[PDB]
Amino acid sequence: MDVDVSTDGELPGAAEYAREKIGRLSRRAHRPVLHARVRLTRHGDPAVERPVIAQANLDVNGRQVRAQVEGVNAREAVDRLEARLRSRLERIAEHWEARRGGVPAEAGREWRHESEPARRPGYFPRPPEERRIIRRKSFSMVPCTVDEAALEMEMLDYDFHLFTEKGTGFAAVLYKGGPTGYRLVLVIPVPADELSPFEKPITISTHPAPCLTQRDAVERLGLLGLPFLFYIDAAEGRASVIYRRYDGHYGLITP
RNA sequence: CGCGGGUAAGACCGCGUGGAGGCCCGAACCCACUUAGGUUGAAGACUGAGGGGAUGAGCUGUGGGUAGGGGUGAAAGGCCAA
RNA sequence: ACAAACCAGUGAGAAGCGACUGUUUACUAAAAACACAGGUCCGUGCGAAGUCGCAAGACGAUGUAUACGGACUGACGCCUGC
RNA sequence: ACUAUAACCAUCCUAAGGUAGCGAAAUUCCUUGUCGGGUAAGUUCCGACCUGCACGAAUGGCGUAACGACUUCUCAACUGUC
RNA sequence: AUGGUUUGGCACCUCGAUGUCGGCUCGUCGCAUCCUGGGGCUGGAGCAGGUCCCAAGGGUUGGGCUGUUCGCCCAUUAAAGC
RNA sequence: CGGCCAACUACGUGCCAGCAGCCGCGGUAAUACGUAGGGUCCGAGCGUUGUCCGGAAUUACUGGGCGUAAAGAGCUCGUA
RNA sequence: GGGAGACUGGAAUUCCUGGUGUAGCGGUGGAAUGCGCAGAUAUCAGGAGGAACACCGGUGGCGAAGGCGGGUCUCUGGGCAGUAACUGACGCUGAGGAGCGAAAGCGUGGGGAGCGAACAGGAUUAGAUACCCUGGUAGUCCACGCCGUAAACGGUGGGUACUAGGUGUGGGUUUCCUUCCUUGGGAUCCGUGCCGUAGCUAACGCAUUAAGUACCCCGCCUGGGGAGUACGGCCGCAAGGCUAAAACUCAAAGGAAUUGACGGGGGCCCGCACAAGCGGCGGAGCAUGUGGAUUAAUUCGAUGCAACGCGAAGAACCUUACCUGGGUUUGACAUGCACAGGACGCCGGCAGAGAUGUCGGUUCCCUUGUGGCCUGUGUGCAGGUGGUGCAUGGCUGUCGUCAGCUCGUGUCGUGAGAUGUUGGGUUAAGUCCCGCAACGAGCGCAACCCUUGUCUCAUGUUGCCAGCACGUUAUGGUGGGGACUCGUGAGAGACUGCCGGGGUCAACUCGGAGGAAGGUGGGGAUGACGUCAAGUCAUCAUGCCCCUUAUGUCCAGGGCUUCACACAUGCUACAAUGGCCGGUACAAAGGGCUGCGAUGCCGUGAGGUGGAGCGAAUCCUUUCAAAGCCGGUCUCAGUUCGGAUCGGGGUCUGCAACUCGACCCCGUGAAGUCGGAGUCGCUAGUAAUCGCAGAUCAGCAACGCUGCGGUGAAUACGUUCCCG
RNA sequence: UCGAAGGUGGGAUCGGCGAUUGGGACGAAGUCGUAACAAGGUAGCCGUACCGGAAGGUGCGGCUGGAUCACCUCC
Repeated sequence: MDVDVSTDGELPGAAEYAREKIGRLSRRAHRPVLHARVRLTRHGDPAVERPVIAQANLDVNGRQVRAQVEGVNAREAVDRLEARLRSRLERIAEHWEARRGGVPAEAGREWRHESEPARRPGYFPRPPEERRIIRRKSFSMVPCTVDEAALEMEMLDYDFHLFTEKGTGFAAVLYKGGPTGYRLVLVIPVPADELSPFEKPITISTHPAPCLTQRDAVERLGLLGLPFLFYIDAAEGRASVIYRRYDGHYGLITP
């Protein structure tokens, strides 16, 4: 490390002492230092109790660390400047050991500015305690085609819709298939040829709607995280679509 | 163990009965620490003064067992007929 | 001169070693050496492990892991690091 | 920040580099180490320093009441040891 | 240049045996003299020394520490000889 | 003779010499240092030191307190 | 869930055994030690063992306190309510004393799944005896005993009586709604919380569960350290516990609350702050400034933003304040008190580097009292870029053109202080609206000013020329003309003015029409209270101190330009989006009298001669430019790039270009191949790039500064990170 | 007989010195670190135990005299 000292007036021996005292702080800086300068001045007025003024500037990897002290002589000023610079460099570290106690920790305990925001679902929580099923629509079970079902979707502003298919005579549910288009799920999977003709670009889910109970359906919805579950009820034997409502209850659509 | 004091009861504290201990002093008995004598000796390991243990891991009597590259050894290369 | 003869503890302070009573080179060494009560580790599930025996057989033990054998250390106190 | 040492740092090597405790000691050659006590005079003794040639934790480390025909130093009495 | 009083060198001397240091007791000899005795010069004023010649008749202490010889110390003494 | 605490200016000096009961004054322009004027309090006296009481309700009987300033025993039973 | 004892239940962790089964598992902010490939992790079945008891489960219950919940049984303590049968003050407190007393720790004997001091490695770090990771001994567990400490806290000793209430919740008795289901409600006793009177307190706060009003008893305190320490004593196996000083030292240590400041606290916002981009710096040569070194001197000031092409808008001499040397002293220059005068003053010669000295010619007008000049003699005095910007004024920077900073009266608090200035919304804004113990006001914001973008009226010279004539190439050049520009006077025009929609029908906001311009149109001038003892005693002034035969003053020469290095700001480049040559088209602004200076002529070219015309809308700076466009050539090379350095020859200014000017000509032809860590500027006529002009100026170090125009981009998803 | 003084002996108690050695107070500027105060960058403190050049670290139990928890849609 190389230091330049720009003294002023009569300060014999201050330059060497300041150089050798400040150059020892290179190991303290955790990043390479560049062009570290020091300046010594003396107050002309004898009325000042601490006439000597010392200033130091270091460029630690682009970060400017500067300090300034007053003293009665060159030696005291240089020593105080060294202590001040050491404290500043300690507060500057920014390496992991010095930035590990401020990084957000745990999952829910403690909150910080950069702590990860809580993931909130669209629905009101309404935990399993008194969740209940307080919405049961049975809008339409008149047979429809894919295009007619899509239009019945669109003006209802509902992502999924349960109807009964024209060609099959079976219950089916359409939903937005994402970027792939739309997706159709039937109680028993059938190919497109048996399905009534359509013009919208859709795809058919190959899996069949399984048979399961109400509590099992709620458990599957909870452990599978889908926006809804389409299934054949075990007791009823017919189609059913459960979705988490906008109040936290489950919306069971039945024929 | 008993009596008394003490306490709610004790703990505990005094006074007695008791006779424990590889306990103390010290004869027989068993050892052998010091010194002097002896050193062609009274004696092929003793004597005179002192000395240690002396109810025990004690001493001793009679009978018996372990045998040589083996015995036995509170361990010294000790003893196993000077 | 009155424990008149014989008989019959010298005492105190400190340090080292070994806790202590004991044992040891019969015949130049009795000690700080051996042993000891206590501690730890290892082996042994039962004619055990170990030992004496070519084998039978025997001790271990007429015992059974709170028992037996081997090794080191040596009361007791504070400990026993890598 | 006088001088001194070095709380501290760097480096090589190892499996690890001796912690507690003690130290001119039954270990220390230099050595009759240096200081204090004891004596008129103390190479022995006691207390301390640590520079441990070459202490050190069950080949145990440091202490310890009681005990010792063990070793060393001092005192009082006592005496033909003188 | 002397000496064989110091450590040495050789190994002629003894392994069918010549005690190895100090201390005690008892000596004898040399002088390269510590005191006493006789002188010289003094950088000897006297005192007292310094130093050097002659001189071996006599004398040349008791203790502390250490096994000590050696050595240091304590009191003396005419001196505390080699 | 800065404020407590009556009584201010000039010169000399400059973190020195020094002052001081406390707070605190000496850093070329000090009403706090030294000297001069001026002033004030006392006056055959004036100040300093030493000791006791008061102010000190600062051992609180008159006349104090204990949540956070010092202060409720860790909690009960019970002898005088 | 008060305590003790005994028996016993399930989930889960660990380990073992046996199947299926592969190549990873585990761990972190990221990894590595570690485990596994000899079969791990995962999954199933079985077995062994230890500890703790999910849900119930809470500011809910019990207990004197510590503390106490898997289930069942046995033994046992306390409390509450009602009846009031019973005894009849037997009550309260309690020095010492005894007992209980979390966790950790100690002793003996067991047990040991998980966790885990100590201890190992792994990781982070400049260093990690730590935080994080992999293992892991005591211990945590049981039995019998020790110790006797805790933030053992409600930091609040025990008993009693009284002093507004409101509302949760636990337990028990009873009256009335009455279904009598129902926290129905009421009354009452005993607990346990929250809010709030009076009252108390320094305040925070307590407030029927007192920290209120009083009575009885006990414990404890007398400033902070030294110190709950030493000595002595008691207890303890030990760790240690209890009782418990002094010397010395400090002038404070403390409790509550207020205003700031700060935070690796939170929330809401801004800014080329970041993000997306474009061009750079840091690498090379040169110009400039600074540090350091050097020197006789390298004059002085300026040290992050906010010093470092700054004071310096012009250092050869002068400047100049520094050095060497030479002179000078009422002085280089002012003004007053005096004595003598007619000269001061000039002009030539000589000596000197010059200052200066000397020589030669010239000599006052008033008016009699003297005045103007200087001489010397003097005497007051001048003169200091000598010190102190921590004594100052004035001037300036900066936070920051950010939106904030205060005051009057009122109100609250003992007081510092608080409200207003906070809250919701909105804005570029403390801008505004709605609320509000506040009502108003001031400096700040905005507006009023300049420029710029459109139009109207006025306006024609030196400015335009559209329609008419003359023109000679040479063109508004010339007569003429207001028509279009332009020049400069007045005015209009943007005001959410209008419409539609959000909006508390409020501020304000989104879109649309119109217009040249739409929402402070674009850019300026303007910088609140103050901060940083910021800068300036060197623009100037100035209190105090200092020099005064000198730190004043005159002159010559030199220095400020020195250079083994370091930092900063810029310029030129490293080339083909280019170099060179030829042709050719478009600006704005500004300057000019002892200055701009043309035509012509002479030089290759700086330049020389010469002087037309101009105090300038006229003449000159050329009619003005360069990038640009067209044509030719070069062909990816240290080159036809780059220009440094050096040799020679000249011009101009200046008394004088050696130290130390610029430019011109010939030759010479270095580094340099797009530049590490890091870092800067910029949101549109902007960055980038090209040229022109001005100040200072005899000449220039100008590549610097201040302006003018030419050509003219990319990107902005959005505030997580950096700075303010 | 009692009896002052004196002699002998073992203890008590109060002080002084003491080689070496422990801690305390203060000292602008020395060396090594960042422990605490803003969540002080690992919340702090109390009792206890172990470890470490040093502040300190960790284990068990306890206390708040510890900071923050945006947004939060149903109603």
